[PDB]
Formats: sequence, C-alpha cells, structure tokens
Amino acid sequence: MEKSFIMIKPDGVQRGLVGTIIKRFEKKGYKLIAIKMLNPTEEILKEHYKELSDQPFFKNLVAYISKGPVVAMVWEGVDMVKQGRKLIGETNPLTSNTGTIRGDFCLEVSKNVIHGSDSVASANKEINIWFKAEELTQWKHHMKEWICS
Amino acid sequence: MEKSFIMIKPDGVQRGLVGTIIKRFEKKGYKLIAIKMLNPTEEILKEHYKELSDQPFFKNLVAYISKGPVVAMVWEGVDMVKQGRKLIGETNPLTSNTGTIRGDFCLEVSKNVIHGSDSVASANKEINIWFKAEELTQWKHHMKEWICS
Amino acid sequence: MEKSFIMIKPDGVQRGLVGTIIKRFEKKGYKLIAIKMLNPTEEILKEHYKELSDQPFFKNLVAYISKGPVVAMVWEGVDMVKQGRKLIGETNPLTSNTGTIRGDFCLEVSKNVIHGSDSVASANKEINIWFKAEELTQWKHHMKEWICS
Amino acid sequence: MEKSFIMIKPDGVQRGLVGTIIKRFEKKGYKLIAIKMLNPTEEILKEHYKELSDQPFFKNLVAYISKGPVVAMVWEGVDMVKQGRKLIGETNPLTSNTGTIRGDFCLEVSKNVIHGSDSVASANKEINIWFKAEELTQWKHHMKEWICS
Amino acid sequence: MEKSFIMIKPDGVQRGLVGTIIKRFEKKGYKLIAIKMLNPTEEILKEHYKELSDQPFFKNLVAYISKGPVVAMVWEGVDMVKQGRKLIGETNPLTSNTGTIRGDFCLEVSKNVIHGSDSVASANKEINIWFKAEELTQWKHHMKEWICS
Amino acid sequence: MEKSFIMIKPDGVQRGLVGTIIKRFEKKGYKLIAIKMLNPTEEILKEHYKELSDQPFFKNLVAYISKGPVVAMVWEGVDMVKQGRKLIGETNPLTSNTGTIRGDFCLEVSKNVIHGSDSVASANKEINIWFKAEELTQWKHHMKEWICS
Repeated sequence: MEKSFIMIKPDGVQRGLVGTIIKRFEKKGYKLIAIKMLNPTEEILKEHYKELSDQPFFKNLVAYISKGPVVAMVWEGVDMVKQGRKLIGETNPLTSNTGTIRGDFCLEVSKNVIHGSDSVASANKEINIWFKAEELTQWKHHMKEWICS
Repeated sequence: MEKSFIMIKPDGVQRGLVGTIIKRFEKKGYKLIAIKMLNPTEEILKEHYKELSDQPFFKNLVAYISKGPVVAMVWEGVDMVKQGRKLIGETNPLTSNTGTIRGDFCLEVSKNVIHGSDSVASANKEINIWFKAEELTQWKHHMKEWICS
Repeated sequence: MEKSFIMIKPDGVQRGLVGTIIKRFEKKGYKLIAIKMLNPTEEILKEHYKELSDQPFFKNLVAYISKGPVVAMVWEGVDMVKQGRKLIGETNPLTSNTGTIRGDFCLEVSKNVIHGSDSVASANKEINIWFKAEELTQWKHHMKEWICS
Repeated sequence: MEKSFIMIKPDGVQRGLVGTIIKRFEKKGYKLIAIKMLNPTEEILKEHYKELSDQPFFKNLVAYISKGPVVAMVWEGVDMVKQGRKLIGETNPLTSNTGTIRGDFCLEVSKNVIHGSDSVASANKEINIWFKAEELTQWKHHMKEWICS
Repeated sequence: MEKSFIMIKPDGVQRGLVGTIIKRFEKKGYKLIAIKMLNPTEEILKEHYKELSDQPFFKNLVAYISKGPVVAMVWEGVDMVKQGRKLIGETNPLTSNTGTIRGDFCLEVSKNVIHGSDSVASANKEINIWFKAEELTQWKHHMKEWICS
Repeated sequence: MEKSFIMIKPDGVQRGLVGTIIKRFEKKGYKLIAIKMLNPTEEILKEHYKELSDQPFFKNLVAYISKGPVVAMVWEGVDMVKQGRKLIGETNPLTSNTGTIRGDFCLEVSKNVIHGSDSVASANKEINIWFKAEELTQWKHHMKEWICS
C-alpha cells in the first residue's frame, strides 16, 4: 500500500507532541511501519530538502533541524500521502484549518512541528533517504479488515 | 425536536470507537433518546438500502453488516440531521474534513464506521424501522436550558 | 467469558458521561455485548435493588432512578466483574481513588453516575432482569487475540 | 505582541468548558496574560456592547450576561485576534466548522459559550474596559523560542 | 459550601497545564468561584508561606513565585479541601499516585505545578490573603442538582 | 540522567496504543532519547528474557512477540526506572491500579502491551542489547528547567 514520510520536527519534540501526533495518525486507521529518533546530518538534510534547495531562506533551515531532535516515521495506508497532508494542514499554520496538527498547535511557518510528504513521488524518495529497507518493518495489521476492504 | 438515526457500523465497534463517537455527540449538546446493540436481520437490514439498491456494491454490504455488531442510535436536538452529517463528514473519508468522525478515523468508503440520516424524511423512516416507539425514551434534559432558547 | 452489568445512572446521562464511560471500558480491552436506554419501571428496579433493600433510604432511591434516563449495559471479558468495580471505584466517591469513574467525576454517594455488579452471582441475576437473552449480541472481537491468550 | 480579549460566557462556565477552552488556547502556543471571574456590571456590559444598542433586545442581553458567571481573559501572541476567531468559529455554531469551540460544543447563537474580539482595534478597546493595566501580567514564556522566530 | 484555595504555580503555567488542571476540577463536579492571574507580590507570598519562615531557603522561595506567573483560584463544593488534595496528590510527585495532577505531570517537589490547601482552617486563611471578598463571585450552578443531594 | 528501557509489545501496536503510551510518558516530563520499530530476532529476544528461563512460560512468549511488531524505546529522567514501572503498573493488569497503562488498557498477563525495566541494573543491560550507542540521541530538553532543579 501507499507509504508516506512523516517527521516530527525539533519543535514538535520539544513541545511534547510526539505522542499526540502519533495518536492522531493511529486513530485514522493508519499503519506505523518505521520510527526512529536521530539528530540528522546536515548531509541527510541536504538531500531531503533538495526540492527546497530553491528557496531564499535555506542557510537557516538545514542547521536548525540538524541541531534539535527529530522523530522520523513512515506510515502506510490508502491515500497515505494526501491524508497525511490533510492531517497536518497547510504550510502556514495561520491559514491551516482547525482540527489539523498545524492548525491546533502551531503559529509560525518556521516552527510547524511536522513534515509531511507532498506527493507519492516525493514520499518514496524521502523514505529511501531517511530509512534503510531493513528498518521498514512488515507486520499484519489485525484491524485492517475493519478499516479497508 | 428534530430526531436523526445514527448507527455505528461493525467496523466502528471493532475498532472501539463506540465511546468516542457518543462523546462527540454528547459534547455537541445533543440528546441520546435511544440506543441498542444488535446483529441486524438480513431481512430487516434489506429495507435500509431499499432506496439506494441501484448501486453496484449492494450484496457485499448486506453481508459485512449483518454479521458484525451494530450500535443503533437515535439522537434528538435542533438541526439534528444536518449536524449529525456534519459531525460524521462526507461519504468518502478521503474528501471528508478533519475534525469529523470519518475524517479522524476512516480511510475507505466501505469501512466508514458510522451511518447518519441524509434528510429529515429519511430519518423518520429509518427510526421507525430500527426502533419501536416504546424504545425511544422520554426524558427532560437538564442542560437544554443552557444549549437552547 | 465473564459478564458484568454496568448501568449509567440518570446523573451520568445528565452530565454527558455516557461516551466517556464507555470509552474507559472499551480502552480496557473489554467487549460491549448489550446496550439499551430505558426509563426503568419501579418493578424492574424493585428486583435489581432487592439485595439492597437492606438500606434505610430505599423508598426514595427506586423513585429516583425510575424517573431519569438510564443506559443499561453488559460487558464481557476476563475478570469482568472485579475490573469493572475497579474502573468504577468505591461506593463513596470521596474515598474512591483517582483514575476511577467515581473518583474523577463524583462527589456524593447518592449521585455516583454508575452501577457495577458486586459479584459474578449478582451479575448473572442483574443481566437476566435487565436484558432479554435475544438482546445479548454474539460477535467475534477481532482484537481479542491481542488482549487475551 | 498582539493581544485579544477572550471571554467565556455564562453557558460556557455552566457546561464546565472553562478548562477545555483554555487548553485549546494553550496548545495553540498562545500566552495567557490575564484572567478573572466576575459577574459583569451593567456599566461594563454597556460599554462592551455599545455597538449593539441598535437592536430590539438589548436590555435583556446586558441582563443575561450580567446574571451568569463570566471568565474574562486576555491572550497574547502572533496573529492573536484572527487565530482566536478561528479557534472559536463563526457566530452561528451551525455554520461554524468542526474543530472549533462553537462547532464542537454549541448549537444556538444565543448560547455560543465564548466571545472573541473581531478586530485588533476592537480588542484593545475590549481589554481596557474589562481589565486594569495592573491586571495584565508580564512574564517570559519559556516555550516562545520554539513557537516563534 | 466548603471552599479551597488552589493555585497553579509558575511551572504549571509554563508547561501549559492551566486548562488541563481546571478541566480536572470541573469534571469532578466542583464550582469555580474565583480565578486571577498575578505575579505575587512579596507581601502576599510572605503571608501565604508564613509557616515556612523558620526554614533556611525562604528568600528564594518567595522570589521564585514572585517571578513566574501564577493562577490563583477558589473552588467550592462538598469536601473541597480533601478532594482537592486528593486530585493534586502527595507533596512528592514520586510517591504520589497516578491519576493525580502531580503523579501525572510532575517529578520534583520543587516543581510540582500546583498548591492545594491542607486544611479547611488553612484554606479560609489562604483565600483571604489572595482574594478580596468582591472577587469571589456568587452564581447558581445549574448542575449541582445532579452532583449533590 | 537515569535511563530506562520501555518496549511496546505487539499487542500494544495492534491496538493502536503507541501514541497514547508515548503521550503518557511525555506528559510526566520525561525525555525520549531513542525509539525504533523492529521485528525482534530470536537471538536478540532470548537474551532479553534470559533470567526468565526458570519459568513455565518461556517458549510461548517468543512466539507471540517475534512475529508481531514492537516499538523499542529509551526514556531518560529522574527516577526513570521506578516511575516507568509506576506508569506501567503491576505484571498482572487485574491487580494493577487504575491510571496505569496496564490498569487502563489490559486484562491478561500474556497481553499487557508494554515492558518496563525492573531495576537500573536491568535497564542498562536491556538498553545495550536493544540499541546501539549511536542510536541514543543527545539533545537539550528545553523544558527540563521547569521539571527539574
């Protein structure tokens, strides 16, 4: 099934929203298949934000996330990428609707607690950069009968 | 007052969302007047889709429902039908907004945990087929003073 | 498996604790098999509190629970009677520990929101008086694998 | 920083939504700087509701809020006025989105639990009438580092 | 009715536990009658902690709380003092039971987020020092019918 | 600081309690420094329950564990080992107090969702076997000021 990369940014971990964010994804009926905590290299981040290497404020971004703690995740399930983005909200937490992670907990775009994959093509690249194949664990979700067809 | 028929489908009870769903409805200021758990008779469940039978997936539903457990409910209150549908969300939980039951908990249209009446006319018919008159309990809501006129 | 009778008293319904209470039982890994809302006849209650006819304030108690709404339930699972009593707390919500329903939500013994069966013998009697056998619904709990054995 | 006046109306306090409301504002990353409980005097309420003097039922509006309890607050933070409005929802809780206070808890515009300032200019006026400058407490929010720039 | 003085200490406000704490007290069926945010002046703090004068570290005590923000409260209800203490927990959050504020949120006796009055006599003293009589608001709790006799 | 090894067992992941468990630990003021999801090897698993060889149920737990997914964790903080145990509850979820993970979610000792280290000595051994040194992430907890000295 469709996989997406969801990463709790440093400010997410600092504010103690790790549990809350996971709970939100679990309750949706989604499948956690990989999770790790790491202080990301400025070189792992260089490749994750290759798409956004084309942004004016970049020299501030990479050093930032590299410092603070990060909880990297992969979640699996039908229309994973879009629904994760839906659960997260818009980029700007001010224009982001209530009910979303960013719309319930964030104020500024520089500190939006979470990253979600923008497209399925973006997701598959992001997963490979952040995780080893061995890391992605295969398990049968007992509940999938009552979430899916 | 306006009454609507809300029914937690099998997948709802299996995932343990009975309490959460009810709490959502209670906190909105609505009045629970009837609740029951039953395995719906294929026969008596047949009339629930009597209006929509002209659909490709009809035989599969009257199977996954009748076998699994169901919590049938009637809730009362101002604009009950529309608000119930609001609380539930769209048919497809992908297009359904966050904050709603289906937008918080569901992924696939085949397993969207809950039913809500689509109109007042549809509600009155659905109440009649699922519940006996004696079943609908009459009680004075003490809090209605502070929710209504 | 072991069954117990749990009944949300009228003050429970009035305060909108129906959802919350159920949620607590659901999260424990317990199995809801019967649920009904009714205004209990003074005769149904006359027998439910027959063992408790050994109390000074009895003529005032049956009239009370008779008036307001009541949500009657049966829950199934290993050590259901004891654990339900555990989840509920002591009779007196003042001496009842925090974490319990009565210790989180109640102040007075006259208004303690919920009833739980005191013993397995008392439970089987209580279930028979409040429910018909047809009411008790048989369903396979998918998650039982990961709660039991 | 931008300040807004948020006031839980009497029906909010009645329904025990004070904690819940505050939690919602806390979790958004906002800064409570003043809070007080009062039974608002005609004097304050006439100035607070000066714009609504051109309405048939005004003598009773300044008399309802004058009766019940009210929790007056000031919250501080980036885009405070608009975000507060967003967290609260539309005036009519029927058209207000789910996820909001009014869309989660309210049914009628007469009883919508909370007030939020409509503009920055409205806010500064509202704060001055409800609170004394001494009441606005200055404190360093430790977490503002991780919510703001 | 019985009144107690409950004060969220600065670390409670810092960690965004104001709403959470209030909700806990609301849900218990208790009556908030006064609330105020202040940076406690040396005068108040010397009188609140008058019994801790014969202790080595007293000047740093009154200077910690005189720094950070504090939410002062009065709550009313049957056995208010004891149950407040019960909801709060033991002084040391390590020996305090789970379910309590201190046992759910705290680790160190120096930072245990909340104060609760230890006796009725202590409470009436504490209320007088922190609040003016005008500040204690009188209101009829609609729900007290269903919490009390 | 004191470190402990906390592991959500298969049944925990299946029932979707990962988020909730984590939140419980975060809200206590504890610091997550390592997290990973894996299907545990026989070789890795056997040394974990090495001391529990002289026990009747030794082979069968390795069956229902290795197959299922597990979320291994390391948490750091004052009195981490005992508090983790406190947060978890007793071995048997029948005798385990309400408020605890096992007392809120579990029924049988075979499926009690989580493991916690029994002593500091047992913790440091468990961390070593489950995680590499590189895996334990070093980060400054901004909120530690307000939870500790």
